[PDB]
Amino acid sequence: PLPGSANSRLYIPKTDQNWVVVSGVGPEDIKYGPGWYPESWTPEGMVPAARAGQPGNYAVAGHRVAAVFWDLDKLEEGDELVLEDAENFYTYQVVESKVVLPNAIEVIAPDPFNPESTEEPEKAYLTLTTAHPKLQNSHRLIVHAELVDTRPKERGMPDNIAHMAPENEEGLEH
Amino acid sequence: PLPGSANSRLYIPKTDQNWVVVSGVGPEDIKYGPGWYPESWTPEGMVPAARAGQPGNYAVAGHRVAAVFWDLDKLEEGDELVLEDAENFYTYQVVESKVVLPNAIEVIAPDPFNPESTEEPEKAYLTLTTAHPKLQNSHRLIVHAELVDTRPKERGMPDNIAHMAPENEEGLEH
Ligand code: NA
Ligand code: NA
Ligand code: NA
Repeated sequence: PLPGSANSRLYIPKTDQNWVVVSGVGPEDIKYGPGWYPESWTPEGMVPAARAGQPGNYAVAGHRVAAVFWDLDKLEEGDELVLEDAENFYTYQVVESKVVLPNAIEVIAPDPFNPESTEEPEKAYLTLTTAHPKLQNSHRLIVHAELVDTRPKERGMPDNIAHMAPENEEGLEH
Repeated sequence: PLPGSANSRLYIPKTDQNWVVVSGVGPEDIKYGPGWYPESWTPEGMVPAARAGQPGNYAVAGHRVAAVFWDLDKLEEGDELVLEDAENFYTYQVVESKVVLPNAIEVIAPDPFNPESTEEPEKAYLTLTTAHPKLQNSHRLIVHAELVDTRPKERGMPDNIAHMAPENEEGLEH
């Protein structure tokens, strides 16, 4: 189909939250909820970002507001984040939460732990970004997580997100 | 800022319509209005698509419904489309309207009149895509338009879209 792109869903057990993640991080894109950065940063230029569950860095921006990323500071090392595509649930575990300046575009590099890399990535990360401190725009709060499990959707939802029901049965795909 | 991406606005005098164009063409992206295809097709793989007003093919999908692209079939050769970014109004003129099968991904090539090209694009195109016929999903109606004017926003809006007011004063940028 034309178009034939897919969206994803993000689930956070710790804060009991979930969203459909749209494509893009412009102001209209993330007005109402989180959005995926379509390109990753490298020193040689922007490159296509990892799709959900895939090697590289799937990065998501959301506003620091009640219905979105206000409570991102509650995440700690070890906490799970689940990303869903059309085929799988991908469970990532938080490996770092930190504060950076707003120009720290390196945090969306394919390997945020090696942003100067000129190699194709091997590990799959998830990064969440939002304004910080609360009610300020001076910094960004960054959560990085690493993939620990890939579950085919045929096996049903992970127990700890199975109560997070959608409003409709429309797919993440056309 | 992180994020620092921009959205665009699309205006169509003929049908007296305008929208904020989001990034991406997934189902969630275009649920409520038109979205920009982030990548253009080439025989060697997907590449980054033209940004608004720029050489290549800025392509937009929208559903064939009342508040979006139902009336795309009313556009005729010569009709104007205006795309707005943070700096300019870009006026394009329709050069072709055609019907294709949904797998005709060549219509989002950087040069849709030379889709097999391996060269960088020279001309700036705008392409609109929607399902066709009305109340069917079997085909796609494609409108291609070519850039004819670049107006800096300091000069205000083109006369024929100056009545198309927004609901708020939020920028297309963060
Ligand atoms: Na969202
Ligand atoms: Na969007
Ligand atoms: Na839209």
